[PDB]
Amino acid sequence: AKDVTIIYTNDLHAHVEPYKVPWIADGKRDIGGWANITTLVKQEKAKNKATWFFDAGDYFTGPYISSLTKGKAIIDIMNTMPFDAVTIGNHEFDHGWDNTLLQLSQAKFPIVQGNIFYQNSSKSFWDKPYTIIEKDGVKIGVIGLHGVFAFNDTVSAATRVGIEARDEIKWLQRYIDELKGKVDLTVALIHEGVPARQSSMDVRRALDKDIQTASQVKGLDILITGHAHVGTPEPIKVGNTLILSTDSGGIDVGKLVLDYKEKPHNFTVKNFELKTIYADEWKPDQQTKQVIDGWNKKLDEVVQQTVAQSPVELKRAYGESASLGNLAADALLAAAGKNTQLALTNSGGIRNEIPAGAITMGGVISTFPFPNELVTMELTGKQLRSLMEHGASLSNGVLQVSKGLEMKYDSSKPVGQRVITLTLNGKPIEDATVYHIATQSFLADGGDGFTAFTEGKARNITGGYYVYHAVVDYFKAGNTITDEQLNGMRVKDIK
Ligand SMILES: Nc1ccn([C@@H]2O[C@H](CO)[C@@H](O)[C@H]2O)c(=O)n1
Ligand SMILES: [Cl-]
Ligand SMILES: [Fe+3]
Ligand SMILES: [Mn+2]
Repeated sequence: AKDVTIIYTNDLHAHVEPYKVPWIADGKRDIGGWANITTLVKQEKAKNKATWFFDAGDYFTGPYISSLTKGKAIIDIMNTMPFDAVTIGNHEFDHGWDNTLLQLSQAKFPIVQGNIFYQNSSKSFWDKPYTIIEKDGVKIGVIGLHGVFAFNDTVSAATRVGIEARDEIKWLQRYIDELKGKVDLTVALIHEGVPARQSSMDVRRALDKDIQTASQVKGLDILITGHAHVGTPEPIKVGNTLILSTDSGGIDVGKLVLDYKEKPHNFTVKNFELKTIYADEWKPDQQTKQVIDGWNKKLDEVVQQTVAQSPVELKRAYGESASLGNLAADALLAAAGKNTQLALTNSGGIRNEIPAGAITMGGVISTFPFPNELVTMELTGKQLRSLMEHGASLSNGVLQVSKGLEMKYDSSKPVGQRVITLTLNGKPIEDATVYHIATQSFLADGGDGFTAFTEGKARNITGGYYVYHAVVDYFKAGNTITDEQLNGMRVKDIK
């Protein structure tokens, strides 16, 4: 018998330094930090030779250190961490697939990705579908895959032109088959399912896709999943497969210890822990911290600039309005100008709280990190209601809306029949009426399954002018945070 230890993360989302989470110790205790995670993994690797560290994608995008470097800083920091293999998540595409190739080429650790291809081609996007990593005489085959639904749902259209993910189940079984007689254990790092709830609290999230995947293939030992940000405090067992995940952002790190007795694909679980990382319990790895610090110094000049103030922490919600959604929608509306009647933006695009006090450029970027450009268009009331119904389905959260738009839905009704009321400036939205709206390019191209945006007429896109520019400009124009932004339930579940 040999201890075989697998440590894993997913959806780290550029949370390179320790930070507060409103629902952990009431936002009063720092969690995570990648230098802390480095210390954890280094200590485990020092204790047992047969120890692997894996990540299931979405290390890009969150705190400004990612967006402002197009993920370059993130690869540099990860190069100081002892990863044995990672896969590619949707967020690694956020600055375009050419940037994906460029940045990830700089990784000093293996990256596996076996089901993204050039459209109308058999050519693979990445060059390595799986790899074998041997430690202390034990060989682990590691496969990387992205779910097709998740890829189409969450990769911005503008960043995936000419590439696509293909049937993840077909490829998973193929790679399991190719590895079967070559390895002791087969692990898949799969980025798939429903996107994470983005909330300061609020919409049920689970790992149903991953259970389905495990039930559909034969011979997979371990399935480490990312995308949903739903941790597995105990492994989910499906046949002989164990499904593992974390709560994202380095809030916790999973550790699985197996008893392996030299019979390939046969093992028992010795111990499992999904451990919450409290910064005050860890010594940060000095090399990782040094690389983070160097990047912060480079970016400081730009990010430190004060752009606004708030009397209270600004929050987000996935199933209803919250202050950051109200603000962003009002900012898009202001930027579009007086011919525009309303603005809509997505809850999943709002990635962090903004603290009370002086608001800085860095804070705004961390909350609104995406290169999603301002778009104006004309939609009918029927098209608007369709978008509202898609929001109310909660598959991708509700749309956040500008002042004057009010929507009430009831989540206990069937999907597609949940909207109860929908008014603009007190008047019901009407099917045939044309409305002048503002949004951004992720939604305009049908992101998050909001298909009706693609039917908009009289479309105008402002190149290079992103949500965070709109927010900064809202304050530059002399607007402030209002009480109705802080407290207005413009979108509400009345269940
Ligand atoms: N360019 C982009 C790319 C992604 N997203 C948001 O990120 C969510 C997935 O984490 C997606 O569900 C979506 O809400 C975004 O707002 N803009
Ligand atoms: Cl999927
Ligand atoms: Fe994802
Ligand atoms: Mn993610």
